[PDB]
Amino acid sequence: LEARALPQVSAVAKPRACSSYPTFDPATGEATEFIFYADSTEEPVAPFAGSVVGKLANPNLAIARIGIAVRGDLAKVVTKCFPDGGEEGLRTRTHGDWRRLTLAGGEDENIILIGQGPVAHRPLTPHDHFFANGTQQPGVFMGDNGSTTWAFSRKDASASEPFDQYEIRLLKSADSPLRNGEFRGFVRAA
Repeated sequence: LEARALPQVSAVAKPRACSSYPTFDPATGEATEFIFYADSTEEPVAPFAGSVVGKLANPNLAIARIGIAVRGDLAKVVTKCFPDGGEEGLRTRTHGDWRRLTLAGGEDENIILIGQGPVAHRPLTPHDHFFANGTQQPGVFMGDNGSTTWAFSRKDASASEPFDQYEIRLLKSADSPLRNGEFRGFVRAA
């Protein structure tokens, strides 16, 4: 289990709507609370390791960022799809409200921002996964621009953040450059 090679998949974008998520509620038009999970990681990651609110190195980018906890039983922040906004965007319950999730965009630090201001950026999009023979890999995988492969950077507990976590960013392509200590994986919503 020391190093599992990444499954070669093709990601097909689903509609940015609550009906693309496995907790779809036709009664309310939204999807009930779900978690972002690490998936198919190159190094072993504890199962059920889910969403956590991490701090930004640049505090002026947004409120915070979404990471993946190391411990599988650490407290998880919940995310919902809200039909609000004409379109349909994801929102995480943190800092006293449901706050929008966005992607910073770009190559080096395409991260999931929480509560970003009126700045240009990219939408966090759900995807289907298909293997080379057309068989579907089960799950809803997050990404953008044809890419659903994320880089995981372990950041151990500090005085400000008393928990271990993986800092995640979206890779441009499959062969996008990795930084020191980073391994690849997917982010599944369930």
